[PDB]
Amino acid sequence: VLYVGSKTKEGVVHGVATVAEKTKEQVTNVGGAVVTGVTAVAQKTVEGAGSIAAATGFVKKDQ
Amino acid sequence: VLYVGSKTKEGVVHGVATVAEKTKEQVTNVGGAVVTGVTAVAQKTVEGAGSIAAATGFVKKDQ
Amino acid sequence: VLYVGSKTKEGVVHGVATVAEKTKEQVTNVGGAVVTGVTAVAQKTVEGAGSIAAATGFVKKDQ
Amino acid sequence: VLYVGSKTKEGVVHGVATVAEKTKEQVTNVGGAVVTGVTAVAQKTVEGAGSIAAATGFVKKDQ
Amino acid sequence: VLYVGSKTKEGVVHGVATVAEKTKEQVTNVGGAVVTGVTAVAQKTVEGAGSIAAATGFVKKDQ
Amino acid sequence: VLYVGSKTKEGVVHGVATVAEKTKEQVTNVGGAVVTGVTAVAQKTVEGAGSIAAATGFVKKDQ
Repeated sequence: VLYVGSKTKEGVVHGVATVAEKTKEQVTNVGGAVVTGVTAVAQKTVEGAGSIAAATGFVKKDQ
Repeated sequence: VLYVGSKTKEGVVHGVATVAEKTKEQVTNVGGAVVTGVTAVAQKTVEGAGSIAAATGFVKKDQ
Repeated sequence: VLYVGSKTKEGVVHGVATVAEKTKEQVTNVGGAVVTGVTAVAQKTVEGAGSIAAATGFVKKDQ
Repeated sequence: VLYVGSKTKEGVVHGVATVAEKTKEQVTNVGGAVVTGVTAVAQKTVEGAGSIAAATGFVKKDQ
Repeated sequence: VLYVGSKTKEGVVHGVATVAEKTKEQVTNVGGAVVTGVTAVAQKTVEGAGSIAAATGFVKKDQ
Repeated sequence: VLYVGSKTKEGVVHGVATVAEKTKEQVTNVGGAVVTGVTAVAQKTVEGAGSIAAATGFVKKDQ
């Protein structure tokens, strides 16, 4: 039994329980961004930019 | 039993339980972006940009 | 039983329980960004910028 | 809209979510009783004895 | 809108979320009773004895 | 809008979240009773004896 580098975990989610009782729920958007209700999300990025719940109003790049 | 680098987990989700009782639910959008209700999502990117729940109003790139 | 560098955990979430009873819930957005309700999120980035719940009104880059 | 006695609920179960990851599971019985794993069970009894998960080793009634 | 006695709830379960990760699980019984793992159970009894998870070694009634 | 006696709740359970990570779990019984792991249980009894998780070694009634 030797185990060279192993049994690793990167960007891992487990054993999650969730209840969400909500009577009324409204989202009103006029331009821009809305992100609501992200749960149990796992991600691994290599040589790149990672974003899970990112909201931006607007990205202007003129010249 | 030797186990060179193995038994790895990257971007993994397991064992998730979820209840969502909601009476009324509205989403109103006039331009822009809305992202609601992302659950149990796993992703692995190599040499690229990762995004799970990303919202942007608008991307303008003039010249 | 030797265990060279192993049994590691990076960006890991487990054993989470959550209840959210909410009668009324409103989100009103006029430009900009709103991020509400991120739970049980794990991420690992290599050679890149990480962001979990990032909100920006607007990104202007002129020239 | 009058609603004489109505909209009642008696012995009711709803909105249940469950995960059960189990590698090995053994049950060994030599006489007696074993009850394992009762979930999401509803019952209504009138003029009688109710029992959901009842175990008895043995019922002797001599004379 | 009058609502004589109504909208009642008796013996009710709702909005339940549950995770159970278990590697090994053994139950050994030699006479008697074992009850393991009762979840989300609702019952209503009228004019009778109610029991949800009842275990008895043995019931002897001589004469 | 009058609401004679209504909107009642008797023996009610809701909005429950639960995680149970357990590696090894043993139960050994030699006569008697064992009750393990009762969760989210609701009951209403009328004109009778109520018991949720009751364990008795043995009930002898001689004469």
